[PDB]
Amino acid sequence: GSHMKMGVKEDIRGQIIGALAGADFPINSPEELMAALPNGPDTTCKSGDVELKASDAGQVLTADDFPFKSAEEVADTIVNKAGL
Repeated sequence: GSHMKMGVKEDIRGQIIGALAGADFPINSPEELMAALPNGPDTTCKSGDVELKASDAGQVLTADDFPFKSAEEVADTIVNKAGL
């Protein structure tokens, strides 16, 4: 449970939440939610050196993950599995 955390956990996740905004339902699986991303070809919320996004991190999310509990849960979920 204990973790130092750099700080951007919320910062990148911030980019993820907005990055998710626009998709079909509030996060139609990485396919769609990632499709919504403002950048188009899956935006990367990288900072300083660390990189996080639906493509790089979302990989952890399986098919059943489709009906995600809104972008809010996706942001916290992805960062957790991805590292943050």
